[PDB]
Amino acid sequence: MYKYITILGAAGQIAQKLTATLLTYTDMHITLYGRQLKTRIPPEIIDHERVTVIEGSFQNPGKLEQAVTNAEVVFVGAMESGSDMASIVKALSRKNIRRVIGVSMAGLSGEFPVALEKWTFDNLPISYVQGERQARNVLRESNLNYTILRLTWLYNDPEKTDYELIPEGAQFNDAQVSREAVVKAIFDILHAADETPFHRTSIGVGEPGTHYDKPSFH
Ligand SMILES: [Cl-]
Ligand SMILES: [Cl-]
Repeated sequence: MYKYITILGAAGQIAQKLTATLLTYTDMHITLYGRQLKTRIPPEIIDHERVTVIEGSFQNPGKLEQAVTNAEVVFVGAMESGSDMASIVKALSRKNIRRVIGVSMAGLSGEFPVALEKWTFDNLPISYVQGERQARNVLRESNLNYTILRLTWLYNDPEKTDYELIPEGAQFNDAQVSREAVVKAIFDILHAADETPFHRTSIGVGEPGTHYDKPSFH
């Protein structure tokens, strides 16, 4: 259980859905961090009592440190850059913050079966994959109590909330997962009384029964 969460990369879709779910179903105090949030995030997610908004980029150490000051857990919505990741890890270090949950992409460790892997890496810019790899590596090299969530291909559907967790090293066969399902997974991890399964682990999140060669048109 946590009370104070800081969400980095707060304008991202999963980050916004997470914020809404935390406001509706918990008593958590939420600090949102990012560039021009008051204009990129809707009024129904921002004007609320338990939301504190701090504007800034990952290259503003002062603003970033303010945002994570007294956080009990930090959610990193986008792990796209080694540089951004190092800045985050440093800020957490300086403020004695230990617990972090971050979102990465499935596939980096060659865990997708052949066809899904080839389709995936032909439908992503190389620079994007490279940056995700570097961010992942920086976080793994830290001493943080991290949980990396390796997400397969995302889509939106409020009626799809089912997910399964795929341990590191296991073949990851699910070609898709809804953002709503990922948010449920994050919610459930935030409510885990025993954190051991999530302690410095990298866990795949997928929609059960989507063993396809590519994500569906859904
Ligand atoms: Cl953002
Ligand atoms: Cl997203």
